[PDB]
Amino acid sequence: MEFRSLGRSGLSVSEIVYGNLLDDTPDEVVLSSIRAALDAGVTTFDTADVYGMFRSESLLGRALAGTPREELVLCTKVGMPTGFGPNGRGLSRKHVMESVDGSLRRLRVDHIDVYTAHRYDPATPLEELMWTFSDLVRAGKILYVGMSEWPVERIAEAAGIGARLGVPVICHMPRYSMLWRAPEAEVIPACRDLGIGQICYFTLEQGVLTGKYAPMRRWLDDDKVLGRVERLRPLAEEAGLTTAQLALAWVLQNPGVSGAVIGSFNAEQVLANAESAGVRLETDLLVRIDEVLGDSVVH
Amino acid sequence: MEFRSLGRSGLSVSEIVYGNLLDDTPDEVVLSSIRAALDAGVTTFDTADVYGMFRSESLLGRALAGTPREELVLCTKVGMPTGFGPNGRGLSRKHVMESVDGSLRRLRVDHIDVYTAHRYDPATPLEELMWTFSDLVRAGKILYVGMSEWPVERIAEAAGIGARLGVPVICHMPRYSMLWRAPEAEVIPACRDLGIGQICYFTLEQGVLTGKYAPMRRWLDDDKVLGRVERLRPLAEEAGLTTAQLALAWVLQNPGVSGAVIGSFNAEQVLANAESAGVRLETDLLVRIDEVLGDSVVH
Amino acid sequence: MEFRSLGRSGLSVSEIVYGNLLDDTPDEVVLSSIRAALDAGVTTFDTADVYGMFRSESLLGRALAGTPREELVLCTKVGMPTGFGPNGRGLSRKHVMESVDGSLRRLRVDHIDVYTAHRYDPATPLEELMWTFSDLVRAGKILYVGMSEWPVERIAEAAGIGARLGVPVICHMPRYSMLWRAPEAEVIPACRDLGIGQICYFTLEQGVLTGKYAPMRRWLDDDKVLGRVERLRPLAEEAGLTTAQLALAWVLQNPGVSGAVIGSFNAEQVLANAESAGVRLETDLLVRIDEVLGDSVVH
Amino acid sequence: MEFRSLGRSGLSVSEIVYGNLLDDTPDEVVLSSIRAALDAGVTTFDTADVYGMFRSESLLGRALAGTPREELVLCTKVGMPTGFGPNGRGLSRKHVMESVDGSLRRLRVDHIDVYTAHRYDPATPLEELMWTFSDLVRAGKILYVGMSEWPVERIAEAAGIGARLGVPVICHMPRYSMLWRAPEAEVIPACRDLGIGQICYFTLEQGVLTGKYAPMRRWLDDDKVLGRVERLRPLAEEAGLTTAQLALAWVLQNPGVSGAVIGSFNAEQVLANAESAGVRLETDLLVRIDEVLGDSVVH
Ligand SMILES: NC(=O)c1ccc[n+]([C@@H]2O[C@H](COP(=O)([O-])OP(=O)(O)OC[C@H]3O[C@@H](n4cnc5c(N)ncnc54)[C@H](OP(=O)(O)O)[C@@H]3O)[C@@H](O)[C@H]2O)c1
Ligand SMILES: NC(=O)c1ccc[n+]([C@@H]2O[C@H](COP(=O)([O-])OP(=O)(O)OC[C@H]3O[C@@H](n4cnc5c(N)ncnc54)[C@H](OP(=O)(O)O)[C@@H]3O)[C@@H](O)[C@H]2O)c1
Ligand SMILES: NC(=O)c1ccc[n+]([C@@H]2O[C@H](COP(=O)([O-])OP(=O)(O)OC[C@H]3O[C@@H](n4cnc5c(N)ncnc54)[C@H](OP(=O)(O)O)[C@@H]3O)[C@@H](O)[C@H]2O)c1
Ligand SMILES: NC(=O)c1ccc[n+]([C@@H]2O[C@H](COP(=O)([O-])OP(=O)(O)OC[C@H]3O[C@@H](n4cnc5c(N)ncnc54)[C@H](OP(=O)(O)O)[C@@H]3O)[C@@H](O)[C@H]2O)c1
Repeated sequence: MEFRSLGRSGLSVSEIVYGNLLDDTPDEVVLSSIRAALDAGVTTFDTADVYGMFRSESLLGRALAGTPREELVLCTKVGMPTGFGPNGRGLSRKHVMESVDGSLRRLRVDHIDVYTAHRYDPATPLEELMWTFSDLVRAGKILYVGMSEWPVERIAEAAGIGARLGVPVICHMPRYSMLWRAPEAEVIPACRDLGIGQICYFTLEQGVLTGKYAPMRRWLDDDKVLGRVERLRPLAEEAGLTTAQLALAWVLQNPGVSGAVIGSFNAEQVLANAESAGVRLETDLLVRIDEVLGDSVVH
Repeated sequence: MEFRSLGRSGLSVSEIVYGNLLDDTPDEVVLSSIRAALDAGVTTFDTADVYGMFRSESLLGRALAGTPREELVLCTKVGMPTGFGPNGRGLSRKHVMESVDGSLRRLRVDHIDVYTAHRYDPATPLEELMWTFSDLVRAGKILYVGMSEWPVERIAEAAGIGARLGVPVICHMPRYSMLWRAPEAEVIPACRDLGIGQICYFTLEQGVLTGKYAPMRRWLDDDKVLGRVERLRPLAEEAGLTTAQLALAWVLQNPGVSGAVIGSFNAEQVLANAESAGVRLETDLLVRIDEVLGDSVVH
Repeated sequence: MEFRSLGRSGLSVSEIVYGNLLDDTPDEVVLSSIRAALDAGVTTFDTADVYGMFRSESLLGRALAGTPREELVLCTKVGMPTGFGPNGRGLSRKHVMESVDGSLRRLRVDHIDVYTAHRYDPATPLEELMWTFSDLVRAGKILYVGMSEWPVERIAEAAGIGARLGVPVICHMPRYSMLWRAPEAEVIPACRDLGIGQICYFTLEQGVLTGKYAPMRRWLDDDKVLGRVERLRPLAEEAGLTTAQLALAWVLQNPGVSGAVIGSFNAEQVLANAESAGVRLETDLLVRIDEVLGDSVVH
Repeated sequence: MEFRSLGRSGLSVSEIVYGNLLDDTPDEVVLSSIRAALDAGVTTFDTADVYGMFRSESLLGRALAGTPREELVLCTKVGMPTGFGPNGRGLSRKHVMESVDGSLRRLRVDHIDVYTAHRYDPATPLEELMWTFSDLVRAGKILYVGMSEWPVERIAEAAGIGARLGVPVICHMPRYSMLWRAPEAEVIPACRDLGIGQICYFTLEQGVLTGKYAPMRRWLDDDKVLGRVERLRPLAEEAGLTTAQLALAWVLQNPGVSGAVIGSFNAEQVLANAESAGVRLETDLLVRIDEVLGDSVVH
């Protein structure tokens, strides 16, 4: 496995991150997939309180039990509805304080490495949120703070308050892929200046960028993109890669990216996808990828 | 139930708040009244250490036992005499530190949502008080701070120190009703600028604004006000409301108000009064209320 | 009993403070003397780690066991040698951190009300000391900080750092009596500006100001002072006081004084001396005291 | 034993410090050597998490068990690899937070006196490191911070952040001896201005400065230096010292030095070497040492 700094911090994450979003997958298949990720040298695990409604955190806690704590980077989330009523969601001191001990118990740990504000909450002043994170860092319950689906101006505001209060703000989680490049415009450049690295989701666009679908619904209902993806296969085999490994390597060519999240409940896919870590793609190949995909790419 | 932001904060309170001030009401009637409040969708409960001398907090703790913590906003107080001698009252570091664990034990909770300085204490420097609140917020024993019966200049001073020390100052508890409008002059406008919402008491003026008394002693000894209140009954029925529901809706028309406190040991009154939540009153009706009440209104 | 503010703080102390410095006094006589102080309405108790080498703190803890915590102001000290070697004394983070839990255990309490730096330590930077006090205030182990036998410039420096770090600096303990008035020149005026009240020791000058000695060694070896003290007896009886009660009232006439410490292992003396609390002395009597004592007074 | 201030702090260290770096030395010989150090009046013990991989800390904890805590200054380290993967080393919040409880358990103590950043970590922002130390000082797990093998500009940066955050930065651990004087140029002068004292290692240059080797490999492969060391023997006996005692006294003549570390698993050497504490060397002898050693001295 290869490792990157998560923003300007002493924290190293694996370049491939395992995410266990949940649903009718048996527990036993979730557990053996996490085990496959460990066997592939994945250190860094992404989850959320809301995922399978607490089931995702509980299964990760069980699967990683026994792994020395220093070998794991545990990332989880707060912000999505996990209780009833208007205080059972969002980023208030109340919801965050009433969320963190549940996540620690289910993950079976003393501290969360990265704790991500899951969606910006316009009702919570960022002074309220960041002082709550300060209290949790002082208490040793979280080490580092992240954000997902935040306006760039709010990321900047949070990073500034964090620096003043000694709360490390080091992580942003965008949607990012060969097809979805919205974050290249403003998010990644801003994050890089602020000392924040990306941990990227939908990197395989839910299987569309594995080349598996011949002529999610957004691209599946388009035979043009599916045909253009099939034409990356020669480019991939040229580099001794699967289309999946090429799509994952492509994300990791961005120097603003710390890690690429993979989902999969197939042991063989996890091991194969993990081998994307460390792969340099030639300038020539990156120009030929943009040509093949053309106007199917979202900016 | 309808919900408002408590000042500029991520905290939502129910627009109707249940207060259990105590006395010879049997425990069983207190408990069934709190239960009626829960059944009406009341999330937000007001009490104090001093109320029935600890009995109010103990009965609320018992009645709310089993309710998921995230569904409740628990408000309690410190400042009134609860022990013997000059350190058994007021807002000193000593009295606050020696008060908070008693309130947590009696309420059966890890944290108080809103902890209200009950009456301004001229002997305690506000730097002493606010650093004590900072220590309790750091420790996770209180989330948010409120005040009751404070001069406006002291509210402003506390809000400023709070912002610097990361202590949310979000709540003020005035006397406010169709008849008592003293807080409209300075308190509510100042509080709104400072990001503080009102949780209002004596909203029914101890039953005078239910229309129940035909021709507390302040208005009961005046047949003029009692006659003028009886004349709100047609205005109320016009709107499909009881006089009680009209009085409660009237308070909630103020955008500086987060919640209106109801007291009642009658299940039917609690359920009926709770239905005031969310009711818009027409401009026409608000002009006709001021006409009927005329000079009985205190400004 | 009468009570004063301890400096600019919400803390009230009894005007008469019981000190239990120790030695061959049986435990049973120490315990019954503390009990006599409680019976006289004394709330405020002074001791030190070093006193009878931990025995003073242990006996006070035993005697006050069962008294509601809010009714007591416990004052103890750190700085004098209590262990072997150069880290077994002074005001270093190390010695203070290794001292406080011993004092809490022996006093049988969760927090010390007033914790006094016993003698200024030139080897400890005041930033080191005050940040250690900050950590103990945050932790809820001490409420308020005091000082004894400090240069005035160091009191000022400590008060400034305290205000910045949210550490209340409210108490100074000088030697002060009708005969010893050194603190009137600089200490009391400076302390009053800084919001610090005096808790005064040797107020009876070890029995010299009881009028008991007819014609400590400093004044005992002078028949002039002993004769002048005997001549305060008519002035005292004029005011319906013992010479002891007059000496204690005299200290309490200073508005910079919060409390006067009494030592005594005699129940009758404790009860009699406690009645000094609240006594106003006429301007006429204060001029006649200075005349009788004349040049025996130390300035 | 003689004692010095560790930088500008209230902490006193013994002028001779015992270091137990580990290997096939039986436990019983390590334990009896630490015991010999205690018998010689050594209070101050240096170790590291990494030393004999946790064995050094465990053996020190066992040997010092029963010694009153106030009589000991325990120094340990973090930064060297103690776990697998890139988060099992360095100075990140993660590695420091996951290291400190292990060191406390193995040393059998509530707090480490001096906790030394073992080698500067270019991947960890010093704001991240110093806020982690702040959290540990607030929590009472460490008292004072030190550094080893740091660039002088980073020492200065850390000392500045420490002063702002109330983290005492008082200790630097250089290689320093009669032969190795690199730290005289910049490190010691800078440290003295910043209020940091030296605790020095390789003071006997691994036995080369005992005079024991007649005509480590750096000097052992040079018969010139070994011959020049043998010629310090008359100078040493002139002063009633062994060559070992002269080498240790020489380091302690520097006023920027708080302590000199000795390693030895020989009880007789420990007791003899400890007697170097407090020895003044004449100006004449210090000029004759520089003459004998000449150009073998590294600046
Ligand atoms: N922060 C946020 O807002 C946020 C939101 C959503 C998700 N996330 C995180 O990001 C992750 C995204 O996971 P995702 O699965 O939705 O998106 P994805 O990683 O883009 O899609 C992975 C899917 O593609 C298919 N696939 C992968 N490798 C393959 C191979 N070698 N051969 C054939 N098929 C392959 C698999 O489905 P088949 O069963 O079809 O093979 C697999 O489940 C989540 O686990 C979660 O942790 C974060
Ligand atoms: N912060 C402060 O300084 C402060 C001070 C005081 C109180 N408070 C809080 O505010 C609350 C005020 O309670 P309160 O009862 O004194 O004042 P209130 O709410 O103005 O009066 C309520 C009373 O009016 C009567 N009533 C209500 N609805 C009725 C209906 N539909 N039909 C007939 N009668 C009805 C009931 O008494 P009957 O038995 O006559 O029906 C009831 O007890 C307290 O519980 C406390 O939590 C705060
Ligand atoms: N911060 C500091 O540096 C410091 C230093 C020293 C002490 N202190 C504190 O201050 C206190 C001073 O106590 P102290 O006893 O040394 O000084 P003191 O209070 O000036 O002397 C009291 C003594 O005078 C005698 N006495 C008192 N009332 C009497 C009466 N009505 N009739 C006859 N005799 C009477 C008693 O001794 P007989 O047995 O002769 O009657 C009694 O022990 C200590 O307990 C300690 O807590 C503080
Ligand atoms: N901060 C850092 O980076 C760092 C790095 C390394 C070490 N350190 C610390 O500093 C210490 C250095 O220890 P060290 O032993 O490597 O270096 P040292 O103290 O320069 O060497 C001591 C050695 O010299 C010999 N010796 C000492 N006194 C003697 C005498 N009177 N007669 C004969 N031989 C004598 C002994 O070995 P024989 O068996 O040959 O007699 C002894 O083991 C360590 O224990 C560690 O705690 C710190």
